[PDB]
Amino acid sequence: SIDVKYIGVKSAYVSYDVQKRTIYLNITNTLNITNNNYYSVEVENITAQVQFSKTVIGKARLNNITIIGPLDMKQIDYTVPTVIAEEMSYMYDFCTLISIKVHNIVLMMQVTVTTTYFGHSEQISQERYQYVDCG
Amino acid sequence: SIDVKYIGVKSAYVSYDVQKRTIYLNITNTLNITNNNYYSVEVENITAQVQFSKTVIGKARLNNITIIGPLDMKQIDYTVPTVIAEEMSYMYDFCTLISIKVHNIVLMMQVTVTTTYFGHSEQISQERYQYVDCG
Amino acid sequence: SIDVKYIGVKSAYVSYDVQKRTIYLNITNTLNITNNNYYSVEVENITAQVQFSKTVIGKARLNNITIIGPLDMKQIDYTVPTVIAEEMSYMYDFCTLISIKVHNIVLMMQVTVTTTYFGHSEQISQERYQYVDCG
Ligand SMILES: *[C@@H]1O[C@H](CO)[C@@H](O)[C@H](O)[C@H]1NC(C)=O
Ligand SMILES: *[C@@H]1O[C@H](CO)[C@@H](O)[C@H](O)[C@H]1NC(C)=O
Ligand SMILES: *[C@@H]1O[C@H](CO)[C@@H](O)[C@H](O)[C@H]1NC(C)=O
Ligand SMILES: *[C@@H]1O[C@H](CO)[C@@H](O)[C@H](O)[C@H]1NC(C)=O
Ligand SMILES: *[C@@H]1O[C@H](CO)[C@@H](O)[C@H](O)[C@H]1NC(C)=O
Ligand SMILES: *[C@@H]1O[C@H](CO)[C@@H](O)[C@H](O)[C@H]1NC(C)=O
Ligand SMILES: *[C@@H]1O[C@H](CO)[C@@H](O)[C@H](O)[C@H]1NC(C)=O
Ligand SMILES: *[C@@H]1O[C@H](CO)[C@@H](O)[C@H](O)[C@H]1NC(C)=O
Ligand SMILES: *[C@@H]1O[C@H](CO)[C@@H](O)[C@H](O)[C@H]1NC(C)=O
Ligand SMILES: *[C@@H]1O[C@H](CO)[C@@H](O)[C@H](O)[C@H]1NC(C)=O
Ligand SMILES: *[C@@H]1O[C@H](CO)[C@@H](O)[C@H](O)[C@H]1NC(C)=O
Ligand SMILES: *[C@@H]1O[C@H](CO)[C@@H](O)[C@H](O)[C@H]1NC(C)=O
Repeated sequence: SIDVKYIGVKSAYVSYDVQKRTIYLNITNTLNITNNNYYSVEVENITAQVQFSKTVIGKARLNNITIIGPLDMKQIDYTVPTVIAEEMSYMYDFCTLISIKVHNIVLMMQVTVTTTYFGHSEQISQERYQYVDCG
Repeated sequence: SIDVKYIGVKSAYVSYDVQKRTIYLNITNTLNITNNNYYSVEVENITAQVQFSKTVIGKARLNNITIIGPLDMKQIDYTVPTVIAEEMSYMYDFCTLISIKVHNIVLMMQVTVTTTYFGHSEQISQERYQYVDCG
Repeated sequence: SIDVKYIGVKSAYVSYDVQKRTIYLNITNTLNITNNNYYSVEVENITAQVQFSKTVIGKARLNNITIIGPLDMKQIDYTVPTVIAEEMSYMYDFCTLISIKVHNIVLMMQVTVTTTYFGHSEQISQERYQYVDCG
């Protein structure tokens, strides 16, 4: 990437910005902008690009062959008892959460067993997280 | 990518912005913008691009062959008892959540066993997360 | 991509913006914009692009062959008892949620066993998440 911007409130290339309780009297503004941009990005100049996978087996014996790729999740056990007993009680549960395996952004890319690749790979991830707001 | 922008409220290339309780008297504004843009992106100049998968087997014996790709989830057990007993009680559950395996954004890309690829791969992910807001 | 924008409220290329309780008197505005744009994107200049899958088997014996692609979910067990007993109680459940495996955006792309690919791959994902708002 080239220009990545994080701004919380206001992005302004030109801002004549005035707030309340201002007296804005006798202003003469003269403004000139000359903006010229060159973007020349991701230029590839190749005479030849060659890729292959060659596998050759001859007079061979294969047994007990196991191949397992990434992200192998096995024998997962979640046990979350919640045993709440009461005896003439006043329960006041205002802002309470019970979260198990909560995901916001999951990006899986180029997850294989055998891979051949030429080129550009780019991830851009922007957000404002706010899990709990309780008043 | 080239220009990625995060702004919370306001994006303005030109902003003559005025808030309340302003007296806006005697303003003479003269403004000129000359904006010129070149975008030249993802240019590929290739005389030849070659890709293959060749597999050759000769007079070979194969047995007990197992191939498993990525993302193999096996033997998953979620157990969430919620045993709530009462005895003349006043329960006040205002803003309570029970969330199990909640997903917002999941992007699966190029998830295989054998892959051959030439080119550009780009992910852009923008959001404003806010899980719980309770007053 | 080239220009990706996140703005919470207002995008304005030119904004003469006025809020309440303004007295807007004696304003002379003269404004000129000259905007010129070149977009030249995803240009491919190839004399030859070759792709194949060749598989050759000769006088070979194959047995116990198993191939499993990605995203293999097996033996999944969710058990969520909710046993709520009462004895002369006052239950006040205002804003409560029970969510199991809730998904918002799931994009599956290029998920195979064997793949050959040339080109451009792009994902763009924009949103405003807000799960729970209770007053
Ligand atoms: C604002 O400008 C005008 C013109 O030049 C002038 O007559 C006036 O007196 C100015 N305002 C004040 C408060 O002096
Ligand atoms: C911009 O505008 C002002 C206004 O008078 C002028 O003096 C200046 O020469 C201009 N510049 C260009 C580059 O156009
Ligand atoms: C890309 O490469 C080719 C061959 O090498 C060349 O003729 C061409 O001018 C190049 N392009 C740029 C923008 O440099
Ligand atoms: C490996 O081979 C033996 C016999 O040759 C077999 O009993 C065993 O199950 C094989 N392994 C797996 C993981 O299957
Ligand atoms: C605003 O401008 C006019 C014209 O120049 C001028 O007569 C007037 O007095 C100005 N306003 C004030 C409050 O001076
Ligand atoms: C922009 O406009 C102003 C207004 O008078 C002028 O003076 C200036 O020469 C202009 N510039 C261009 C580049 O057009
Ligand atoms: C792309 O490459 C070809 C051959 O190398 C060349 O003739 C052409 O001018 C190139 N294009 C650019 C924009 O550089
Ligand atoms: C491997 O081979 C043996 C016998 O040769 C068989 O009993 C076993 O089940 C095989 N493995 C699997 C995982 O099936
Ligand atoms: C607004 O402009 C006119 C014309 O120039 C002028 O006569 C008037 O006095 C101005 N307003 C004020 C409040 O001065
Ligand atoms: C824009 O308009 C203003 C208004 O007078 C003028 O002075 C300027 O020369 C113009 N510029 C162009 C590039 O047309
Ligand atoms: C694309 O490539 C061809 C052959 O290399 C060339 O003749 C043509 O001018 C190129 N196009 C651009 C826009 O560069
Ligand atoms: C593998 O082969 C054996 C006998 O050769 C068979 O009993 C077994 O079921 C095979 N494996 C699978 C997974 O079927």
